[PDB]
Amino acid sequence: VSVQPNFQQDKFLGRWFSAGLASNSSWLREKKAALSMCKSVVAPATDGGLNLTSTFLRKNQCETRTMLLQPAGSLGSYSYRSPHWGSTYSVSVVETDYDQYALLYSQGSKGPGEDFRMATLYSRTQTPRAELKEKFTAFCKAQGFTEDTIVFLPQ
Ligand SMILES: CCCCC[C@H](O)/C=C/[C@H]1[C@H]2CO[C@H](C2)[C@@H]1C/C=C/CCCC(=O)O
Ligand SMILES: CCCCC[C@H](O)/C=C/[C@H]1[C@H]2CO[C@H](C2)[C@@H]1C/C=C\CCCC(=O)O
Repeated sequence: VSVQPNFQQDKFLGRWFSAGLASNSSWLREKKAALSMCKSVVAPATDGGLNLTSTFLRKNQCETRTMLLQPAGSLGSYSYRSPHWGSTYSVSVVETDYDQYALLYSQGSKGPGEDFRMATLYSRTQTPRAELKEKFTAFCKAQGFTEDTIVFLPQ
């Protein structure tokens, strides 16, 4: 449940790349071969939290999705409501140096997705260095993910 100490939301803004993940979703343990690195743009929201705008390629086009991360009452901690999945999730920035990487941890808080748990690696570049990949693997292990649940996302 750790949140980056002295979190500076303004320094967390801008362009990130979703470079790895690990989850307890059976769906991932199966459908990981199909997942690709996505760009995610982080900007402040009207409520003092964050809008996360992610893009991915389908056929000839780059689709855009936005997720509102509402502040959850300590800096670096957020909540996300998924109407499609009838669930709310806690999202925490556990660790970040702002300029190279962030380690995020998301967990179900309300609704049928309550059980859900996911670690995410954000990278400022599309090529995370080996030391960062090692950091993420170690982070995921600390969170209870086995090796075959950890996925590094190809560019
Ligand atoms: C960086 C973390 C955010 C990534 C989310 C990303 O924008 C969406 C990825 C989609 C497409 C690529 O793999 C599949 C298709 C994935 C399906 C995700 C659907 C989310 C629906 C629930 C919701 O988020 O409210
Ligand atoms: C067999 C039905 C479950 C589908 C499996 C699916 O890949 C899992 C999706 C998870 C993750 C994405 O949004 C959350 C986290 C979802 C929660 C899991 C099941 C939702 C069940 C919906 C319901 O029962 O009302």
